[PDB]
Amino acid sequence: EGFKANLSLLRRPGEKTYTQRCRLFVGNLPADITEDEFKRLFAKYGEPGEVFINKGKGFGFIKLESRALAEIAKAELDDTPMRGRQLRVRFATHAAALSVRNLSPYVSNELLEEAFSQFGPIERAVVIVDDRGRSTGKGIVEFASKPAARKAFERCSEGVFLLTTTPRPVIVEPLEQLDDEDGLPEKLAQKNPMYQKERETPPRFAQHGTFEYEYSQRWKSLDEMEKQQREQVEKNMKDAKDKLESEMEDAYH
Amino acid sequence: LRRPGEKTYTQRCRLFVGNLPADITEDEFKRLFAKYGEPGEVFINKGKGFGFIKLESRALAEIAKAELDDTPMRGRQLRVRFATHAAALSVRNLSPYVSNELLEEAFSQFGPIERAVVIVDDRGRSTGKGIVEFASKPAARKAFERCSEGVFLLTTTPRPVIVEPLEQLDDEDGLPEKLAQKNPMYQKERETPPRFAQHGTFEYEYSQRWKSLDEMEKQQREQVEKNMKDAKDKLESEMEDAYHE
Repeated sequence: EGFKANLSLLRRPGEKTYTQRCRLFVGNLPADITEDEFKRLFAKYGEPGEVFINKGKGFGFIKLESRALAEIAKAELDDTPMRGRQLRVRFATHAAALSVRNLSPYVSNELLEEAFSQFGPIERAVVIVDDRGRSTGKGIVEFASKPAARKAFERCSEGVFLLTTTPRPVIVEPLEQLDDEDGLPEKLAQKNPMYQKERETPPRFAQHGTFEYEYSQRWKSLDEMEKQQREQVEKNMKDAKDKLESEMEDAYH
Repeated sequence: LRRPGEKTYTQRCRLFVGNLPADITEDEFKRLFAKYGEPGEVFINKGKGFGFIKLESRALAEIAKAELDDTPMRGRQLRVRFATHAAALSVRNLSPYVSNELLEEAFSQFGPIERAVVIVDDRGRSTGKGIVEFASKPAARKAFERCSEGVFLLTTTPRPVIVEPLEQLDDEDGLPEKLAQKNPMYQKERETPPRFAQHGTFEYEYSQRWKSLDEMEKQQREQVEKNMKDAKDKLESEMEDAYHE
């Protein structure tokens, strides 16, 4: 296909096609929606991948070839009319992603992928970096399937998985996925009859002498104590970890 | 393409463009983006081979980034990214009844606001955390300084907002192998390949005990949070009593 080859230019070097990162959620679909009509909606974005539709609930999923194509489709189709309803197009939440931590600063995206590839087919692996491009010691591993993610999670929790020379065991947890795009809209927050009551008092600075001020100041102080205490735990445990290493070196000569 | 209630030409509409040829002109840079409507502020550093461009809406900037990134431009592949936001703040201790709109209306006190969002979980419930993006750095700084010094409240319930600079992290480019410094630490770290440590070895025994200490640390941190949640609760009733009249 001519069209397909033209759109294939949007795949990035080393990018795997039709991954979960290429998957779009489409909401507010008509009740009479067919799989062909849904695909016709995405016709301009090349050859479609797996399609899922929940006709009665008015939503579906579609995988496109590359992340770029899915970014274009989302931006072009979101909030467009479809028989009396504005479509809601979002990137689908990843179903098989894991958070990895305790990474050595010398673990790259490629080493992380190559390492986790033993648990099953891998879509992507990324080391989360800061503004200067330095490793945060945290990363994300996205698998093709949920069993492969469970295998990685179960084996890394049970066993000792090491990526570099330094014996730093990778700590593996399911990825906490949060929404900072739609968030908590007022039209939705309004539903609780209590939103009306809390909004009776407008945003403000509390004044010295009031209940609001004394309570809030003491709350901040408790919050500061909480951070100190958390930092102290961290320190105490850093010392315990060091004492462990020293004692381990002596015993294992 | 503009979304309902979306402000135009914000920092969320700003794109970074790297790997530009040395002989690039402001007009050629704009022509590169001509498809994406009327351009906003343009900045170019000709000698360093990069620029910034603001487009009308986030949708337009998303299309431009996706269409122009990794395309050839006289010997090099362009690198198109969303510009890091320079006036964004993390807000916490939010009441579960604070919406994106209330958060924006509240912070609009400190200066012009681009966007404010409450971060929700998979179940659409407030995490008690949010993001506020200002038009300018002085406004973000004002919001940051005032909310640290004073007690800023958004609802009837006296919950002070805690305001911090937004830690901005990269999970798109990450740490590529090609750009890792092959210094001595790298050299030492890369000698041993990825593996599972085996029972009886130093690596295993140490790593297992380290995991155990790490589990204890995590439990202890959770316990601090619980203890302080209890202190915060006793505080609420004490204050309600003290201020009864």
